[PDB]
Amino acid sequence: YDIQAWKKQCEELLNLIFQCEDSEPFRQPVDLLEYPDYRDIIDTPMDFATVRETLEAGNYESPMELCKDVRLIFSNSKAYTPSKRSRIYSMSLRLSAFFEEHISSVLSDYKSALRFHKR
Ligand SMILES: CS(=O)(=O)NCCc1ccc(F)cc1
Repeated sequence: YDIQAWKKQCEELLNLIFQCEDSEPFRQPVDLLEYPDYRDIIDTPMDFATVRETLEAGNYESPMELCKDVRLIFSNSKAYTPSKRSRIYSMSLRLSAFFEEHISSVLSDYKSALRFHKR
């Protein structure tokens, strides 16, 4: 029932994501010099360095907010892809599965801790 435990759990999951080769296209903001269809199709860019810096700045109140930003990395990749078979999009699907598999307990524990706090 530790209401704060999610933050270090998210830091460690981000470390695992950065070690994963599938995170390479998503570690830093998309290069607008390399990708021109970018801001015309993506309204809210997101990447893992931005997520890590928001977390480290104390600018996430809950792991749900972090999850929303990580899910935006994946939905931006899906919206920008010219094909479901593209390399970057295929990497995003595997990385998303890995992320969802690991964030599930973080979210469950935090929501349970908050329910206990408010009992
Ligand atoms: C940091 S980068 O060197 O510009 N690589 C970005 C690859 C990418 C391009 C479009 C997307 F929707 C998602 C990822």
